[PDB]
Amino acid sequence: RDLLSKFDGLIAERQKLLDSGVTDPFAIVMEQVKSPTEAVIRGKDTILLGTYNYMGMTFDPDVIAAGKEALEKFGSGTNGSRMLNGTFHDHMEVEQALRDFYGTTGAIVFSTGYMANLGIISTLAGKGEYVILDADSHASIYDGCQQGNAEIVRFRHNSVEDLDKRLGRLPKEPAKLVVLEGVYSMLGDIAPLKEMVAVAKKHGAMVLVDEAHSMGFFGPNGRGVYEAQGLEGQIDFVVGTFSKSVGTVGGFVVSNHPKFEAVRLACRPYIFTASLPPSVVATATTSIRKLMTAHEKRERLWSNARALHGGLKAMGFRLGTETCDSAIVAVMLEDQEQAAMMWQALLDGGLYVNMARPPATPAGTFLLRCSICAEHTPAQIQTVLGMFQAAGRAVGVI
Amino acid sequence: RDLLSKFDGLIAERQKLLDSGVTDPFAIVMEQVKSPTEAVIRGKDTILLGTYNYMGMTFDPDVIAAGKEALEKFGSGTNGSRMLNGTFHDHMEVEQALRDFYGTTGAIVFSTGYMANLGIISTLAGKGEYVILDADSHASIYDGCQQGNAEIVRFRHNSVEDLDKRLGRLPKEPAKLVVLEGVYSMLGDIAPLKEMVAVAKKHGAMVLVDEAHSMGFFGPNGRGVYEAQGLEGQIDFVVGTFSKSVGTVGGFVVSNHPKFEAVRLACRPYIFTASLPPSVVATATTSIRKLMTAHEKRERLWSNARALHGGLKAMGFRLGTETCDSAIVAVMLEDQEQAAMMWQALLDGGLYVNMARPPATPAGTFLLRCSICAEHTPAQIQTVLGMFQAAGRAVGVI
Ligand SMILES: Cc1ncc(COP(=O)(O)O)c(CN[C@@H](CO)C(=O)O)c1O
Ligand SMILES: Cc1ncc(COP(=O)(O)O)c(CN[C@@H](CO)C(=O)O)c1O
Repeated sequence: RDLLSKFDGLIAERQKLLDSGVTDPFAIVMEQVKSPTEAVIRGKDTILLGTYNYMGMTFDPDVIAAGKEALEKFGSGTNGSRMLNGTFHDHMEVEQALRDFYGTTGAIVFSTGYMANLGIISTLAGKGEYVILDADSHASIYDGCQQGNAEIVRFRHNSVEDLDKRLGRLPKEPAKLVVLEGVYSMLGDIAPLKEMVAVAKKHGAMVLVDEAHSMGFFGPNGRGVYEAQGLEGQIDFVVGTFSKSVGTVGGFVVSNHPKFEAVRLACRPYIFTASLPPSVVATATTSIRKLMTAHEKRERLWSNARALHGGLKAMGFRLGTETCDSAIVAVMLEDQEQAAMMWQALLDGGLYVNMARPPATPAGTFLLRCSICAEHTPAQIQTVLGMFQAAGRAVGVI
Repeated sequence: RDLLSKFDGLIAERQKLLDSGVTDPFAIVMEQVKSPTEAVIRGKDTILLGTYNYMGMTFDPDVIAAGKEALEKFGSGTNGSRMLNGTFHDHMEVEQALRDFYGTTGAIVFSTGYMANLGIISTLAGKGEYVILDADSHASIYDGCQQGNAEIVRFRHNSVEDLDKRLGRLPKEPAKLVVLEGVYSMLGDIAPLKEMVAVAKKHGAMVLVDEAHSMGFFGPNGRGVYEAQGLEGQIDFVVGTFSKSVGTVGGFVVSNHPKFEAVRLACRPYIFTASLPPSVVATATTSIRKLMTAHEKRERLWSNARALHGGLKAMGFRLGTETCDSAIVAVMLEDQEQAAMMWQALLDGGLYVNMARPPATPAGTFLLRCSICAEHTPAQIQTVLGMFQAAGRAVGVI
């Protein structure tokens, strides 16, 4: 045995999945991507319904032009830390775009969303302090807790009551960070932020909200679930990513706290990595600024989401949410075999959705996840519904 | 007090540095970048000698063309995990380029170099296993140790003897990972890998070598210090980055271990982050493949390094290394004031080098770090030497 012997179980599990005759759902290659909604997968034209490209920004002509210009003018990379040689014109641009987007004085960009959560959580809360998080928080939030030296307190999934009880049992004096998400990505349901934030404040805690799955399409300014629920000016830190609505890679944290900039002085995942390529921060800047006034896209996205959610529910699918509360629609299935057969029938028929990842999914839960795009046409949505009807009936789900 | 009160000391320290009248060395903005060797900083044309762009690939015409084409054909981002919707044509291309570059069957690309170290170390070595690392290892290697649940064993900087003693005191049965770097980035000196690897193997340990600061210009195939020292076929895992010789963002690990691919099934920093934008992996692919035969660049780089190292030593500067052993030249100074005055005089005279970062530098050590580029001309190197002579004499360093 050696260091890789520990993976023998996972290897056997993947082979067991493949023994069923399905395409490996975790090795899909997009050979060509024609648009935000169309790709070629396994030599077949396929509608994309599992890409989390909520506002279709990845093919926006202004976004693409900004990226090409940045490559030409500034080259392919910075090769350095933001603290040394890695801050170019476009890095200053992208941080100001975020300040303008969120109405904050502070904005710190990280090289990935994962690293923003890893770094902000492990840097803000130290030894003798507390991080209080939802039991089903994103992996990056859990990894930030592991990276730090704080006391970690999980509360039962989606319970305002359990947050309140768990917070209330902690000592009063030490500083505390409550970490919440606006939209939770497994089922696409929304957090009761208004109520949870009131509880956090009662107990003197600071609040961090991850708005990765809401940017550009929740709240009057598209700032997130917290804005939609009336919490403008009440959230200490908002963490987000460039890899959803914005359409590239990178992470960020925004805040009005007067000492917020000091995070750059301490945060290891900010300091000890190369800054993003000029093209990446240029595309992000342009996308973020367009997202401030992308009203037609926002309306199309929600229209499409309501149509898909309403249609699948009407057909008899069991969904992760009773009402259409985000741009994620989760279809719940009875076993791994049913999920596999459904996913394959959809793929073979020309539709890509996500199969739940075993590392992300609790045992005994089986689903497919759909993500709506502002650039889906009403026609594509009806085509998708017809494909779900055909596959669902053929597999015996409905 | 709140969660940011812990930064009050760091804030005061930065202000103390600024009280000296220097430009903030940790807030430099590259307003324009004309080439790998020239920028506009504070409205002034400046020679770049602190960018770690060893092979000048960031402005290579093939590299830039590949990036622009990828933006046009595939859009600005993938918006998803490699395990789901994030594997495009160009991700498969970049992993094959690495296999060809290193002569390995295995290659896993991560969204940053930092995340490659974080993930590979925390995933390979589990509870009851050991990670044995040099005391002065890169922050990302230390952070990977923190992220995992292994026993961490540091050995005294640059000691084959201490590695041997520390390893020998551990129980024989548990699996062990020895982590080394080829070139250490603080002083630009080289590790005695041949001897350290023989020690690791005597004790039955697996070896990971970080070749971030050697790719493309050490060894017959440019694979790194390990190749230069005759260790081809003896290193279990090689970790690297795209942010130095390659010229963009991203991380990687390569290996011939038959179970290596299984890392994709387990590694949280691989799974739970968006894959790199098409343009980024296209630029990396093109750069990596060009680096396989970039002999003129490699010769220019080493010629320039020897000229700079030899010239600064000749003038009376105290350097971090007695002989020119890498493309990093560290100039050692007596105190923070001397380092500050030197750095400012160089900047005002039209040269950018790095001031040592306080988070990276041990107390009582003060240096400036120069990084050579294959695209520096002999003329620029002599200009740089003249600037060091003028600044060094004016400040009293020489
Ligand atoms: C030996 C070594 N290994 C790994 C990394 C991380 O690579 P990344 O910067 O591409 O994430 C670095 C980064 N080094 C630079 C950032 O690019 C730094 O300021 O620390 C490194 O020096
Ligand atoms: C709520 C939340 N917060 C943070 C992140 C990390 O952002 P990044 O993917 O841009 O690093 C994700 C990533 N989510 C995707 C990868 O992009 C995943 O497969 O998990 C997220 O869902």
